[PDB]
This record gives sequence, C-alpha cells and structure tokens, in this order.
Amino acid sequence: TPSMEDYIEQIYMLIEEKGYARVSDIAEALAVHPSSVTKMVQKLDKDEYLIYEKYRGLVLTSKGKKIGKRLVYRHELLEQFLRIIGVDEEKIYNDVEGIEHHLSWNSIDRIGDLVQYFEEDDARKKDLKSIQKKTEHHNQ
Amino acid sequence: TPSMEDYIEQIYMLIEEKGYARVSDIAEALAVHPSSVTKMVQKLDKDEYLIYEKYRGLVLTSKGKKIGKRLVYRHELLEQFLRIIGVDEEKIYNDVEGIEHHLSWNSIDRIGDLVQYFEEDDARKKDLKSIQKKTEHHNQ
Amino acid sequence: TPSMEDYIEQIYMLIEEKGYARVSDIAEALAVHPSSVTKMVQKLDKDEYLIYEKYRGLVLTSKGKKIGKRLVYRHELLEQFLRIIGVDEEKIYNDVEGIEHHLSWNSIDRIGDLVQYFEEDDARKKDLKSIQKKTEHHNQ
Amino acid sequence: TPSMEDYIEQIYMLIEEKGYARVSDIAEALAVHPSSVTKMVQKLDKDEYLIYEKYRGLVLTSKGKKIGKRLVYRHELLEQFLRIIGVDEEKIYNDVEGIEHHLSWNSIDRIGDLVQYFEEDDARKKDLKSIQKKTEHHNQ
Amino acid sequence: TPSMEDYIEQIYMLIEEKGYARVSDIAEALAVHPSSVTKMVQKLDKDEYLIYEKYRGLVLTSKGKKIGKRLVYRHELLEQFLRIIGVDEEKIYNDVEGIEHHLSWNSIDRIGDLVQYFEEDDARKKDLKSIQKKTEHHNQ
Amino acid sequence: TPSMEDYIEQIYMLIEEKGYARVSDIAEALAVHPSSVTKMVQKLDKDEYLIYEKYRGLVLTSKGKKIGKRLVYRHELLEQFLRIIGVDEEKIYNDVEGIEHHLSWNSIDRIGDLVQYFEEDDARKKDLKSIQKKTEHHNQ
Amino acid sequence: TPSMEDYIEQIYMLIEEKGYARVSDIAEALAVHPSSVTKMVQKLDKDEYLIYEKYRGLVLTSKGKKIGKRLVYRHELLEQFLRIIGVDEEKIYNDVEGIEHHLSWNSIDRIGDLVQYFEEDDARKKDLKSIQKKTEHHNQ
Amino acid sequence: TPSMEDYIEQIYMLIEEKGYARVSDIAEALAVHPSSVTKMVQKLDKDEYLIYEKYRGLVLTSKGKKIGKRLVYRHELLEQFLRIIGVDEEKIYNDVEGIEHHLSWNSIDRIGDLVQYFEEDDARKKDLKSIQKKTEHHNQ
DNA sequence: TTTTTAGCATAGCTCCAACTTTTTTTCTGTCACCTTATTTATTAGTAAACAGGAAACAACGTTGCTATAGACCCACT
DNA sequence: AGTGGGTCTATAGCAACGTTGTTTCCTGTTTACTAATAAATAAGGTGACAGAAAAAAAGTTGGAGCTATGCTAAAAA
Ligand SMILES: [Mn+2]
Ligand SMILES: [Mn+2]
Ligand SMILES: [Mn+2]
Ligand SMILES: [Mn+2]
Ligand SMILES: [Mn+2]
Ligand SMILES: [Mn+2]
Ligand SMILES: [Mn+2]
Ligand SMILES: [Mn+2]
Ligand SMILES: [Mn+2]
Ligand SMILES: [Mn+2]
Ligand SMILES: [Mn+2]
Ligand SMILES: [Mn+2]
Ligand SMILES: [Mn+2]
Ligand SMILES: [Mn+2]
Ligand SMILES: [Mn+2]
Ligand SMILES: [Mn+2]
Repeated sequence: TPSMEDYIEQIYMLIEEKGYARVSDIAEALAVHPSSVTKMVQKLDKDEYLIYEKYRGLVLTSKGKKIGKRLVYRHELLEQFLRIIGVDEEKIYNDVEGIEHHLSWNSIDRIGDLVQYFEEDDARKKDLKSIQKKTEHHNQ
Repeated sequence: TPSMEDYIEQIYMLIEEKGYARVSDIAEALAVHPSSVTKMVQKLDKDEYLIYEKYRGLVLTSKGKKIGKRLVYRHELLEQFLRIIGVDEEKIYNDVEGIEHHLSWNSIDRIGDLVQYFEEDDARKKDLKSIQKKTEHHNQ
Repeated sequence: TPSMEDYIEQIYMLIEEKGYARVSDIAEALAVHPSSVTKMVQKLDKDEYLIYEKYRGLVLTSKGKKIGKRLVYRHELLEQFLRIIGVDEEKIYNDVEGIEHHLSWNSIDRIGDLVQYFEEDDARKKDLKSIQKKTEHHNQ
Repeated sequence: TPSMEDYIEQIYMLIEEKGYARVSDIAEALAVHPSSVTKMVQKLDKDEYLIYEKYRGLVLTSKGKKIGKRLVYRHELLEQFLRIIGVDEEKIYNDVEGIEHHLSWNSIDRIGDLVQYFEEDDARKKDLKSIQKKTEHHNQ
Repeated sequence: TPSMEDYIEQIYMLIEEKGYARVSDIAEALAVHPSSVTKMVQKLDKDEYLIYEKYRGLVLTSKGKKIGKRLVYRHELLEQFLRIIGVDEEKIYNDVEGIEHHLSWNSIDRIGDLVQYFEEDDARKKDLKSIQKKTEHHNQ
Repeated sequence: TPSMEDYIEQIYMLIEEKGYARVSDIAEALAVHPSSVTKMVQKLDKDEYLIYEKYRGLVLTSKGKKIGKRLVYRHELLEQFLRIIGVDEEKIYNDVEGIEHHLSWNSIDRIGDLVQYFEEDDARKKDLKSIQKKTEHHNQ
Repeated sequence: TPSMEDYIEQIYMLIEEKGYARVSDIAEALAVHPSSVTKMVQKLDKDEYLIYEKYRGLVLTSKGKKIGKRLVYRHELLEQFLRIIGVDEEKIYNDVEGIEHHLSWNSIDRIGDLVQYFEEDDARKKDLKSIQKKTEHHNQ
Repeated sequence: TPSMEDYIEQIYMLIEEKGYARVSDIAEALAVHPSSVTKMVQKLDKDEYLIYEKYRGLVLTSKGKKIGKRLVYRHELLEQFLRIIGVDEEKIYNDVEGIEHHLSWNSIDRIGDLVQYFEEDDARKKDLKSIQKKTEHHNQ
C-alpha cells in the first residue's frame, strides 16, 4: 500500500528534521484528520516498523530507518530530476508526491542515470534549454 | 477524476483499433466487473462526453474524440520516453498506466522536449547506455 | 444477387447514420427474421465484403464502403428523380426500393442527366406541372 | 404476383400476333421449362382468366383480354419513353421487362404525360440531346 | 372442288369458335384420317388461302376469311330455311352438309328471299303447318 | 354406292327411250371410257340387277325396272321443282344430277309436297316471282 | 545550581534510553509537579542548553549532550564505586543521587583511580571483604 | 534535618575546644546571621537537645553530647579518609562538610574499614600513589 | 562603647487548582467493489413448404409408303 | 363400232417416328420456428475510509502560601 510508504517517508523526514515525530505535525503534513493518523500508526505498529507508546510517541526501527532513507533518496532524486528539466517549483512537489508511489525501482535507476549524464556536462543542459525555448516559441 | 480520463482513453483506443467499443472488451481491458463499466458509462453520459444507447452501445463525441486523442498522444510519448532510457518492456505499460494520471501537462511537455533532444542525436543515447552500464556494474 | 446489394446498402446507411450496425436494427429495417440476417452476414463474410465477429458485430471494408456509397448515391438520385415528377411520398420509397436492383447503370446515368436538365431551369418544371394538371383533369 | 401479369401479357401479345397461343412458344418466350408453363396455365385457369383444354390449348377471356390490352399499352409506352431519352435498344427490352411489374399506375400516368409533353415539341428533344452530349463529354 | 370449300368452312368455323384450329380437331370434325388433313392443308397452302407452319399450325388469310364468312352465312341460312319448314333436326345438318356444295348462288339468294318472306309474317307459317298436317294425315 | 344408282337410272331411261341399251351410248351419256362401263356392267351383273350377254347386250330385271322407275320419278320431280322456282335451265340438269344421290327419300317427299302445294295455286307462284324480283333488284 | 545539572542528567539519560524526552516522564522520574518541570525547562531554554517547542517537546544541544554524557559517566562510576565496597543496592541509588552534586571533579578522579586500582586485582577485594567481615563481627 | 545535626556538631566542637559556646562564634563558624542562629537554638531547645538561657547561653545535654561525639568521630574519619587518598587540603573541609549529612552509617563503617585496611600497611599506600601518578600522567 | 534580639521587608520556590491544547476511542455515516440474479440480444440447428428443373411418359402430328379405284389412252375384234 | 389389255395418277389405310404436351419425381432453396448462449442491465450486501464528536490526558498558566536571607533599629555587659 502506497499510504504505508508515504507515512514512513514523512515520519522519517520529520524525525531527521526535528529529532522527534508528533501526531499533530504528521496530520498537518499529510492534511488528514489525527484519527486517521492514529489508525495508521497502530497499523504500522502491527507491522513492526516502529514502536508506539500509548501517549508518549513513536520511535522508528532499523528496518524503518532504512526504508525511510531509501524513500527520501528517491524523493530527492525525483525533485532534482524534475528541477533539471525546468519545471515550475510550485508543481514540482505535487508531481513528485503524486508519482513517487507508482514508479518502479528500475525507472528510478534510469532517472538517476539520466541525472548523472546531464550533471557531468553543462553544454547538454544549455542545448536542452535552447531547444526548449525554440519549441516553446509556439506558446509565446 | 483520473478514472474518467482512463475510461475515455481506453474507449478512444478501442474505437480506433476495432471500429466499435463493447462493454465486455472495456471490462476485460480495465479488469473490472461489467456492472462498474455500466455505471461509468452512465456517469460519462451524464457528462455529455459520449452518447449511450440502452442495449446498442456507445459513440464518442467530438470533445471526447479530442480528449482521447490527447490522452493517447500522452500515453504513447510516455511509452517512448520510458523505452528510450532502457526500462524493461514488462513494467513499461504498468508504470505508464500508473503515472499517466498524476502528471501535469508541463511535465509532459518537458518529457517530449527531452525525447526530441535525445532523438536528434544517437551519440547522446550511446553515451547514456555507456554510463548506465558503467554505473550498473555494481548490480553485476 | 440483388439481396447482397440491398444488405450492403442497408448496412452502409445504418453505419453512416448511427456509427455502428446491429443485427436487430438490420432485421427491423429489412423486415426479416434475425436468423436470415445472420445467414446473410455469414455469406457476405465469405465474400470478404465485411469483417464479422462472432458476438461483437460487423465492420465494413473499403470495397464495401465504395459499393455502399455508390448504392446510396443511386438510391438518393432515384428518390430525387421520383420526387421531381410529383409522385406521392408514401409510395416513393417503396418504388425506389423495388426498382433499385433491376436497373442498369446506363439508365441511372440517363436519370441523373434528366434530373440535371430539369434542375437548371424551373420553367420546365412549371410547364411539366401545368401539362400534368391539364392531362389529369380526366381523373378529376 | 408479377408472374401472373407477365404470363397474361405474353399470352395476349402472342395471340394478337399469331392468332393462337402454344405452350412451346410461351416457354421459349419466357425461357422457362414447359412444365412450369403447364403449372402456370393450370393456376391461371383456377383464377378464371382463361379457358384451357387438356390437349387442345388456351383461349383468353374478356377480363383477360382487357388486362392484356392494358399491360401491352403499359409495355409499349414504357418502350417509347425509354427510346425517347436515347437509351441503347439492346437494353431497352430488358429494362422494360424488369421494371414493368414494380411500377405503380400513377407512375405510368406520369410517364405518359412526360412522353406527351416531349412529343408535341421537337425543340425540347433537341435541347435534351444537346445537354446530354455536353454532360456526357466526360465519358468521351 | 367442293372439298376445298368444305375444309375452308370448317377451318373458319373452328377458328371463330375456339380461336385456333388444330389438325386433330379438323380430322375429327370431317371424320377423316389426319394424313388426308395434312395433304389438304398442304394443297390449300399451295393455293395461298392460308399460311401453314411445319409443326405450329395454320392461320387464315383475308381472302380465306371472306370465303369462310360467306360459306358460314350460306350454311346458317340453309339451316334456318330447313328448320322453317319443319324438318327433323337430326337430318337437318346432314342434308345441309350434303347440299351446301352443289347449289348455285342464285338458288341461295332465292332461298334467302323465301326465308325473308316467311319471316315477316307468322300467319303464312301457321297456314303452312296446317296444310302440312292436313296433307300428312295420310302418313298417320 | 351412288354410281350404281346413276348407272341403273341411265340404263332404264335409255331403254325406255330407245328400246335397247348400248355400251357406247351409256359411255357417251356418262362421259366415261367404255372400259369403265364394261366394269360397271359386270359388277351390276354380279348384283343380279340385269342380265348381260358377252357380246349381245344388257336386259334389265323386274327389280332393276322398279329401281329405275323410282329413280326416274325422283329425277323428274327434282327437275320440276328446280324449274318451278325459276333457275336457269342450263344449270338445272347439272344440279339435279349432282344432288340426286345425296338426298334422302324424306327430303324427296317434302319436295314433292312443296311442288303439289305450289301447283294447285298460281297466285303463290306469282307472289314468289314478285318477291324474287323485289329482292333481286340488288343484283340489277 | 545542582538542580540544573540534575535535570540535564535526567533528560540526557531519558533521551538515550527512550529516544525522546517527555514532560510527564521527567516529572515522574524527579517526583515533582509538572509545573515545576515546565518552569525548569523554560529556565534551561533561557540558558541555551536545549531547544524547547511550545507543545512539541525538547531537544538537547551539543553542549547539553557533552554535559549529560559527563554527568552520566560520573553517576555510573559513583554507582560502581559504591557497589565495589559492598553497600546494599537499595540505598546505593539514593546515596549517589544525594552526593553527585556536592562532589568536586578532583574527588571524582580520585574515586575513579581507586576503582581502577581495585579492579585490576581481585585479591585486594577479597582481603577487603575479609577485613569487613572481621570488623563487622561486632554487628553480628 | 541535616541542619540540626550540623548545628549540634558545631556546638559540640566549639564547647570541646573553648569550654563554652557563644552565639557570635556559632554564627561566624556557620556564616549565617545571628537571627537564624537564635531561631535554630530555640528550635533545638524545643527538641530538648540542649538547655538555653535567655541571655546567658547554651549547655548541651547527655544525648546532645553523645550525638556530637558521634558526629565529630564521623567528621574526623571522613577527613582522614579524604587525606589518605591525596586530595588537596583546601577542598577537603568543604567536601567533608558537604557530604557528611547525606551519607548512611553503613557507608561510614565501610569507609572506616577501608581506612583501617590502608593504615595497617604502607606498601598499599605507596602502590596507590604510584598508580595515581601513572594515571595522572595524562594531566601533566 | 560594642554585641543580642525583634520585628520589617523583600525574595524566588513550591504547590493547588483551574484552564486550554493535544491524543485516543468509539460512533456514524458514506462510495467501492464484489457477488448474485434477472433480462434480453445473438447463434445454431431444425423441420417444413415450396419452385423449378430433369427425366420420364402419354398423346399428337407428320412423311412417306404402299393398297385400291376412277379416268385415260390404244389397240383389237 | 364395241371390247380387252396395258398406263396414269388420286385417294386412302398404315406404320413408324419424332415431336409436343402432361405427369412424376428429385433437389436444392427459401422460410417460419425453437431452444441455447452469451452479453447487457438492475438489485443487493459487506466493507474500508474519512468526519465528527466525545473523552481522557497532557501541557500551560495564574495565582497563593512558605521559608530564606538581608535591613534597621532598641536593649543589654
Ligand atoms: Mn515523498
Ligand atoms: Mn507521497
Ligand atoms: Mn493510458
Ligand atoms: Mn490509466
Ligand atoms: Mn435502396
Ligand atoms: Mn432494396
Ligand atoms: Mn412486358
Ligand atoms: Mn415482364
Ligand atoms: Mn357446311
Ligand atoms: Mn360440307
Ligand atoms: Mn339422274
Ligand atoms: Mn346422277
Ligand atoms: Mn545522577
Ligand atoms: Mn541528582
Ligand atoms: Mn562536620
Ligand atoms: Mn556540615
């Protein structure tokens, strides 16, 4: 279920940023009611991905830490790839969050390879910008 | 709703391939029960995208034809882009069907620009293949 | 066989009007049992005029499309010719359907030439109406 | 049944031409086996249109004479109408025999009126010939 | 030759009664073998009184029609004259057939005049019957 | 056979006129070759109507005499009847000789009765002559 | 103030054990009302030893981490030193918590040196136990 | 309350040294205002540990004498124990005064046993000094 | 003259209780999807009434083909 | 002048035969019909999935005592 991965990624990022994850912050980040957050936390505890205390909080496990690190790496590489082409920053996060769950790992590897190819040379990026402008002249 | 676009694309492709769309073929293509197909057909008829006859069939409208053509163009360009990098053909259709609904049109334009950039030159594709192999040596 | 041409014309007209031909509609149009319609469809499929699918339907071919277009042109020109003289509309369709199969193409060309001759001038049609009334005074 | 009228017309014409109708002559004229001719003769005798003697021959009745005269008048007026336009004499008889049974009497009256209209003036026929040539220039 | 006139009269009467003359009917009427009938038909054809077709039949000519009409008139007036006096009907036809060939036309005119004289008045016929009875009393 | 009666009548009349019958006279009277006369004489001798001697001649018998007398009476009454009406004397003998063999005895009795009726009164003959002239005015 | 060091040590130990410090747990550990805990947390935040969020929680700083590590080392070495001599475990924690704040660092170094001296040899500990028993015989 | 024991010990030591305890001397020794000294004296008089006269002075009781003797013995043994290890004399009195109230009597017995163990042999003290120097080489 | 108490006056410190955000726990309704049942267009035989041709057959109509008579000639008695 | 023995065709059964008109089969050939068969439609049941609404705790805050020093003298050896 993509929701499980989304929650794991959000919890891992929030822990790495703040040092501690809270239910209200997770609910605000995912724009969902805290009751759904509690249900998801209990379900993840049933899956032994994290340890939950009834009124204290949550602590991620080693497997959860690895999954969160991998998901954060995928998210950041997707963001970098989308920014490379020249997409507006407003929709970049929305598109990445929408597509980060339906993509296969082979596609992620291919995207990373493309990013590496376009990062070692700037002339390729300049040519991409030039052809993009010359083809978007119709939108002008 | 992405389901509406998915149904419109499937109906348009089936009409262009066979010359006529049938409920059983749509249900088999989308792997859903024919009752759901009937419900979706009635809902789309409520949206004036196609004309439905109680026991005869469906006929697409001009607006429906344009939407289907645009969606088919997006789908085929996504397939070509995914095939360009070198992803396995088995997962290409699944990934395209999963991501064809959550992507913005600007991202589609950027993907088309990248495909055009990589299509005018084969040396770039050869260098991409070489760097892909040199970086996937770790998987060997 | 005139029945083959009649079926081809009916199928072509029904496809051009509705966008799809169904067995029940053809049977109702030709006032024959659907079993005879199925037999005729199979026989026409044996003649490679159309492609038939066991439970889906029928799709006309390019040769079938040309034959249907020619037959529809002949039918409409016959209807126009019969309406020009002043025959009652009730029997026009019956007479056209009865005589559309036993006429030669040269006769069709002559009828079209006569229609063109009487269409470029209205005084000729007025004189025809006047002489028709003056000769049908005996029926009064 | 058109076959009854066809047989009555043929018998009436043969009697008026030769003075006596024979089974072999009727069979040759209608290009059918004499057994079918005998069956038709017996059926017409059942309809009291003519008197048949077992080995002697056939004699038409007053009603049969009137029907034959009317049918011969229709046939000859159809032949004259077809010859007026300029159709080749080879197909004139075939077309007249094919269409003499499916036409209504009102259409026959209209054809006779048209023949009368085109017979009182020769300038109309000359103009028809001129426009026919000018439009058949494409066939040249 | 009286046989020629007899055959012409029989053929004319048979044509006027049946509408067509056949060899078997003529042979039965004249109580002669059909071979003699064929010989007589060929001889009459040599005299250009009628047209004969090898297996079809015979058709009388205008001269033959006039001769037959005159002979039938003579025969019927002879029958009426013989019936007027009161001869038995059984021998009337035999006597008329026996004497219709040896009589001159002036005698025929005189017989017709006598018939006209006895037809305008019935008292003369009544007196003839009375004197016939009074003189045939010896036969009683 | 009428020839037998004709020969008997001729022989009886010749015997009553000359007193003796000769072969040459009979042949001249009947306009036939003497060989046929000899054959007929031998045949009649076979019928025991007359006695013939090889080179002498013929003598009639009592039965032959009665038959000849009856035939002569019939011939003379026929001649008188034909002369009564007013037929030309030239054709009277020819007609009587032609019709004296095909008539029945009852017809002879009726003719004799008519002759007796017209002989007792001359006013009837005068009226017959008057009506004959008034009806033969058309021949004038 | 010894209270500041006590709170820092408790927070550091609780964070190292649970991964996150909560106000209720600190209050229970120090057996004080949560209002005093909030006051102490605010005062420590004023001293820039930790970062406090109004309703989220507390996170220690690098200086706070070093101070907590040093205090935990002192506490554990005091516990080990007290256990070495043979004091009852019930009062060991109470005595260590009572004396961990009034001792100088030089005294801590001397205690650690004594622990190291008595840890490298077990005969010294055995002699200490023997003399302890021989002198505590008076308590028996 | 440790303050009661501290005051009793100070009063006992001052009486044993000077022969008489005065309020000013006690206040100077404990570095507190004489008002607090008067309050403490009144409170101790309420506890029947000493007899106080309104302007004369204080006299200890037998129970007070025993408590003071025991506390002085504990203080002197603590001083000797701290001096044995080699702590600087400047902080020895401060540390002893700080820790003389929070220690249990069993700990005091253990400290006395350790002092007796290290007093019967000087080689142990020499080895302690040697290991102390060898481990404090890092401070050099 | 100093020392020795007796209030006088501020102080954070700690606690109690009220207050005000935050976390869980059922409670309550909802669209999603599966399953079932019903209804109706689509085929595949399935049998029966014919239409017409083939073939066979039963009169009809015809061409010699010769038997028997009625003129016609010629020679003979 | 009257008779007998070859010729000359005319007329008439008759005798196949060859056709013409009738009858009887066959033989596809088309037309209602009747299951059966899949395809299309409508009706029900669970069932996750949020709101939402208490409740239950947690975290905050505003105050009220409570000692703990620091003044400032008034009294006593
Ligand atoms: Mn993400
Ligand atoms: Mn996401
Ligand atoms: Mn698609
Ligand atoms: Mn899709
Ligand atoms: Mn049509
Ligand atoms: Mn038609
Ligand atoms: Mn016709
Ligand atoms: Mn016809
Ligand atoms: Mn007659
Ligand atoms: Mn006759
Ligand atoms: Mn006579
Ligand atoms: Mn005679
Ligand atoms: Mn501690
Ligand atoms: Mn502590
Ligand atoms: Mn002390
Ligand atoms: Mn102390």
